[PDB]
Amino acid sequence: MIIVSGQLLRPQNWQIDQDLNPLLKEMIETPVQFDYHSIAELMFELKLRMNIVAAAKTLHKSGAKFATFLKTYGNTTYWRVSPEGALELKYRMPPSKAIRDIAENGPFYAFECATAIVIIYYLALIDTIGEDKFNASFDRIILYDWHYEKLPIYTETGHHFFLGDCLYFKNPEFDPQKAQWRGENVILLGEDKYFAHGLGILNGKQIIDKLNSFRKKGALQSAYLLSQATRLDVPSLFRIVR
Amino acid sequence: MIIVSGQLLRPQNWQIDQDLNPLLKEMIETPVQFDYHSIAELMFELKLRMNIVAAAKTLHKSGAKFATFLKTYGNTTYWRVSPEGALELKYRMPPSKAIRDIAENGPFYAFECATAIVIIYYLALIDTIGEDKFNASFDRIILYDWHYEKLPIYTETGHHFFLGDCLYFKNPEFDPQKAQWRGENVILLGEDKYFAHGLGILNGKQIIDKLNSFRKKGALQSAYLLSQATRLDVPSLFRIVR
Ligand SMILES: [Zn+2]
Repeated sequence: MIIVSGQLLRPQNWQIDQDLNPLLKEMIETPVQFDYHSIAELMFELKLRMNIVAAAKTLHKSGAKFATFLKTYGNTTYWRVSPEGALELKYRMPPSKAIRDIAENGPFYAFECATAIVIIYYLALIDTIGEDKFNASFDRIILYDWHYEKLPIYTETGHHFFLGDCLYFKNPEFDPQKAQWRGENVILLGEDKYFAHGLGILNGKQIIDKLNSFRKKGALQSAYLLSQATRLDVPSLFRIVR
Repeated sequence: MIIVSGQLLRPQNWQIDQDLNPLLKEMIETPVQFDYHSIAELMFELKLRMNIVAAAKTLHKSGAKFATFLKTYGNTTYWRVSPEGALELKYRMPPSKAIRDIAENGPFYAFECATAIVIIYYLALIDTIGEDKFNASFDRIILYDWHYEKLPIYTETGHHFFLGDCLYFKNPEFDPQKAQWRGENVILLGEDKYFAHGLGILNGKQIIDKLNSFRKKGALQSAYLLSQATRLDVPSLFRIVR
């Protein structure tokens, strides 16, 4: 359910990009309320969301590898690794160029799943607003777990998902001796289609089977898709960027 | 105006902390709309907002000082300082205790205004959800500018402000040779009463006059209060407690 200013946007035709139509159909037909001050905001969400999907695929194909925090590394041209495994942007290096380098020189990098989701958000935003505005607004950067610089991010409870969402497969009786499998952060790329850093581009059955192979002795509870989604707040981004 | 699950809340008696009565009345009487899924959720916001105020006051009195990023330092028991000026929680230090140390050992710290706001949000959260939930959720921490570990923070346009809001006095024609005076991030403690890391607890005139003293030659644009507020997203957070 899309609302602009105050008008319910019914199927009212538009000269917009094809790869945006599937998402827009979802957003119009769902009972979920999407409120925007203007059409420009709506279009920003559509492009931003599909750029999240495209960025996930870019990262997937980059050659960037999975590593635990203590085994994290990155291109020293742009990033310093802290003792704890944080990727610190080096003094006065331009954020856009440093973050794009993850996509362009993937083999020089390895990091965790959460850090990968944040990288993806930044790449998508860069694709959406351009290097200059990104660099003006998100001017200091450390990539580490769920750290983000200024991004307005929220998590809501419920069953309705949209392209570009960040979802989570939980593994409740995971093997305590292998905490790396307590669950999996993913980008929703398409229907039953997910990017999961370290696993690849997979469907839900595959992700669930994988987690279930790393449970404790006697575990009966299967891994499952949590009913929640993690999302960028588009109206707030308009304040933060333009 | 407060609405829970679809029902307006007018004066209805309640057995709640007196400290919360003012803010609640203010939130019922305002034309802005606060929506919740439960009474618990509303109570969480009241406590969180009042703990933001208390946390600002605590940082004010702690002895922690203002410093630039390149001059930022912290208690090396818990924090390392990156070359760029990020305070990084050391490997396996308990997050709640390390963050609380900023209040209990203030003279061992100095950091800038955005970092100060984020610290205040963590301190307030610890007081609102408790150490166990905090450490479970916010298990890795780097304090640096507007970096957040998982915090759901948004900025909205408007001119109705409430206790605990984070506001911004902009100095549009700041002296370029004194870039720290581009503006001041503040927490609203009461009517025309603000905490400003580095200035203390000031009224709006005092902040503006101070900013105005650091402008370019002949500037005719006064520093002024922006019509926006930065806020923690309660339903995103409240997920943690229930
Ligand atoms: Zn050390």
